[PDB]
Amino acid sequence: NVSLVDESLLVGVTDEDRAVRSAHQFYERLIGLWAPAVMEAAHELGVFAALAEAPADSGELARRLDCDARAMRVLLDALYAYDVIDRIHDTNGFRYLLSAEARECLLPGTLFSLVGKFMHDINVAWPAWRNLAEVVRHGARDTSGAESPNGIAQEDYESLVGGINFWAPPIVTTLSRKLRASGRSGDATASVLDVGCGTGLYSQLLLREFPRWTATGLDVERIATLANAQALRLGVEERFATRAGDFWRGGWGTGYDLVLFANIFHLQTPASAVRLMRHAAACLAPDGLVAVVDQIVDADREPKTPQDRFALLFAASMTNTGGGDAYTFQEYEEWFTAAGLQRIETLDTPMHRILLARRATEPSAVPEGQASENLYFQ
Amino acid sequence: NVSLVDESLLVGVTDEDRAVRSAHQFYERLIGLWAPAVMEAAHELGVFAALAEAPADSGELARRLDCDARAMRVLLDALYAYDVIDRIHDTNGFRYLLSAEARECLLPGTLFSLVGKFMHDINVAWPAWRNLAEVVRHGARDTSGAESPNGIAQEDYESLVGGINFWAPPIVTTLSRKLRASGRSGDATASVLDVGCGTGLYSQLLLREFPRWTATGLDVERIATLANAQALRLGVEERFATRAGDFWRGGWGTGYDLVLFANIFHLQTPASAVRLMRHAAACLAPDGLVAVVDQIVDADREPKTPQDRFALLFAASMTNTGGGDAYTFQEYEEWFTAAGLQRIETLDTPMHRILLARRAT
Ligand SMILES: Nc1ncnc2c1ncn2[C@@H]1O[C@H](CSCC[C@H](N)C(=O)O)[C@@H](O)[C@H]1O
Ligand SMILES: Nc1ncnc2c1ncn2[C@@H]1O[C@H](CSCC[C@H](N)C(=O)O)[C@@H](O)[C@H]1O
Ligand SMILES: N[C@@H](Cc1ccc(O)cc1)C(=O)O
Ligand SMILES: N[C@@H](Cc1ccc(O)cc1)C(=O)O
Repeated sequence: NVSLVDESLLVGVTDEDRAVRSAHQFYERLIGLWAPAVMEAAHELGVFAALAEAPADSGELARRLDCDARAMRVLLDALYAYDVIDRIHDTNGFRYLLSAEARECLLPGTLFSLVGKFMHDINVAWPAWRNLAEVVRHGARDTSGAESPNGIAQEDYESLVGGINFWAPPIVTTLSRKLRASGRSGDATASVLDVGCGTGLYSQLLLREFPRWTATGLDVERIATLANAQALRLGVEERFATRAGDFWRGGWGTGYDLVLFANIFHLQTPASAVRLMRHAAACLAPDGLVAVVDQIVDADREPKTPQDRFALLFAASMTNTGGGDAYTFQEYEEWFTAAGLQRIETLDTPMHRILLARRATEPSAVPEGQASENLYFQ
Repeated sequence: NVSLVDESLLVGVTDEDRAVRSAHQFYERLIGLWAPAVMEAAHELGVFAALAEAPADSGELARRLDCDARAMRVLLDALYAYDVIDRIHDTNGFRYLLSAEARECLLPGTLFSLVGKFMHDINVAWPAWRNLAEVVRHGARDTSGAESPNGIAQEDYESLVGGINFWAPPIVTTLSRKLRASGRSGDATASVLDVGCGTGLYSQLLLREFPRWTATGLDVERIATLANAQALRLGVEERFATRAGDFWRGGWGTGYDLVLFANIFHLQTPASAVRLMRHAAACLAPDGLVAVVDQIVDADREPKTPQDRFALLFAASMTNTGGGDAYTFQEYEEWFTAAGLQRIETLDTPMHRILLARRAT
C-alpha cells in the first residue's frame, strides 16, 4: 500500500495504546500537507515538463533547472514516494521519468492537466486554508446577514476549470449509459444546456457520444472562450455554442432535452439554488431531464462511502473560499419540488453523485387558492 | 475507510482511462492539504477543548466559541469525516464529542498531545512549505557554501517536542524487548544518556521499564525544564537528570550503558553526524550500546515499506526547514566505523528504524 505508518506495529487495547495509535493516525493525516507542497513546488520549478522532455537523474535535472543537486534529489525522491514520477534503470543507475498517464496529468495544456489545480492552490486555496479559523468565526454572511455564494472568481476559474476536466469522463460515461437505457439516442436531434459549463468538457463528451445532439454552454465570456477552443480540439465545434453572461439572470430558452449542472450547486446559497432550479424547469422540454452532478450526501451526513466523505470535506473547501456547501439529497428534493420537478434517479460516480429529475406528474396535496398561496409566500 | 475516491468506479486500461485514474489519484493527494487546515483551524478556535468540556450540537458550540453556526457545522462534520472527532446522530439531531483516545491527542498538556505539532505547523512549517521551491533552487547551504544543519530553532522546539511524544511508546517497547533479550535486566543498574532528549519521554519510559536505571538528558535550558516536569509527572524524577545547554559544548559524561539519539541524526549534516557518533563512542561503558532512532532507508531509496516511504518524505520536511536529511543505512555504517562502532541490530518501529551499535575496538 501507500501508508506512511506501519500500523502492524501499533497496539490498540489499553487507553494508552489507543491514544498512541490515534496520534499516529492523526499525524499521518496532518502530514498530508506535504504532498501538495512537494507537487506544486515541482510544478513551479519546471520538473514535470523537464522530465517529459528528457528523463534524467536528480543531478542532471538540477543542472537543467538551475537547482541544488541534493535538494533536487530530496524533491524527486519525495515525488517518487508519492508515486507521481517513475524510475527507469540503466546499467549504471536510474533516471526519473513520467509514465504516459502521469504526463497527461502533470503537463500544461493537456486535456486532463492538473496545472490549473496546482495554480489555484498556489494563488488562492493555500493562503485561504491557513485563514480558515477567521472565516469560521465570521461566516459567509454578508453585512446584511445574508449568506453569500462561493467566492472563487472568474479570473480564478480561468486556471481552475481546465484543472477539473479529469472529473468529467467517468461522469459522462455513467450519465450516457443511463440516458441510453432510458430511451435516448444519438441519431435523433436533442439539445443540451450546460449551465456554468467551464471548459465545456461534459457537454462536448456528450456530443461525441450522441452525434446528432447540440449543446449550449453558459458561462462568463473569458471561460466561454476556453470552452469554444476545447470544442474545436475535440471535433464538436459545429454542434457546440456558448452564450456569455450571468446565468442567475435565467431566460435560458426553450425545449431543452437535458439541462446539466456539473459542479454548480455547491457554489450556491439555498436562495440562488432554487432560482437556478426554476430557470432549468422553465427551459425544459415536456420530457426533458435536469441532471445535477455534485457532492451530494444524505441528510444524515454520515461519511459512509468515499463520495460521502469527499462531500463533507468539499463543504469545508467551499467555506474556505467564501460560500456554498455540500447539499443533501433532501435539499435537492426541496428545490426540485419548488421548481415543479421530481427526482427519478441517483447515480454514483468516483467523487460525485448524479441526480436526474423530470417534470412532476402529480399535483400538490394542497389545492389552488389563497391557502396554497400563503404557504407559497412563506 | 480513508479513501476519498471510489476507485471501484474508475475502470478500464485505455490510455485515457489510465490518465483519468491517475488524475483522480493525484487530486486525492493534493487535497490532503485540507486535513491539517481543518484540524489546525479547529485547534485555533478552541473546538477540541470545548468538545472535551461538554459535548454539543453545532449551534451550541458556535455560540460558545463566538463562531458562525453554519460554518461550525461544516468544520465539525469535516472533522468527523476525518475520524478526528466523534458524532452521535439520533432523533434529537447531532451531538459532537471526543473519544477518550482523541481527547489525549487533541487537548493541550496531555502526555501525547499533538498541540505542539499543530503549533509547529501554524508557526513554522506551513509558511515554509509554501516556499519550498526557493530552498530547492538555492539548496540547504550556508553562506560559505557548505551543507547546513536543520534550521528549526530551540524556541520552536519548545512547542514541537511535546507534539512528538506520541512516537515514543512503540519505539521504547521495541527497544526494551531487545535489551532484555540481550541480558539487560531489571534489578541491575545502568546509566542512559539521551542526547537532545526533548521532553525526555524515551528516557522516562525506559526508567519505568527498568526500575534501577538512571538517565541523563541533554537539551537546551527551556526544554530541560519541560523534561524534568514530565519526569515528575511520570514518577521517575529521582532517576532522571538533565544537563542543560548546547550539546556541542560537550560536558556529556562517561560510563553510559546506553546512548540514545532519537530524532537527532536527521537534523545533522554528514560532518556533524560523524562528530556526534565519535562523541557517543567516547562516553560508552564497556559493553555499552548506541541506539539511533531515525528515518533510515537503504541507499537505493526505494519506498518498499511504510518506513521507507515516510523516510523519503521526511527528508523533504528537513529540506523545507533548512537542512538535514533521511540518511541511508550505508551512511550510518560509515559513521559507526569512523567511531570504532559496529552496527549489530536494525529494528522496525511504526515510523522509524532503531539501529543499535557497540564498540568493536
Ligand atoms: N453567475 C454565473 N454566471 C456564469 N457563469 C458562472 C456563474 N457563476 C459561476 N459560473 C461558472 O461556473 C463554473 C463553475 S466550475 C464548474 C465548471 C464545469 N461545469 C465543470 O464541472 O468542470 C465556472 O466556469 C464559472 O465561471
Ligand atoms: N546542539 C543542540 N544542543 C542541545 N539540544 C539540541 C541541539 N540540537 C538539537 N537539540 C534538541 O534536540 C531535540 C530534537 S527533537 C527530538 C526530541 C526527542 N529526542 C524526541 O525524539 O522526541 C530538541 O529537543 C532540540 O532542542
Ligand atoms: N475546491 C476545489 C476546487 C473546485 C472549486 C469549484 C468547483 O466548482 C469545483 C472544484 C479544490 O480546491 O480542489
Ligand atoms: N518535520 C516534522 C517535525 C519534526 C521536526 C524535527 C524532529 O526532530 C522531529 C520532528 C513535521 O513537520 O511533522
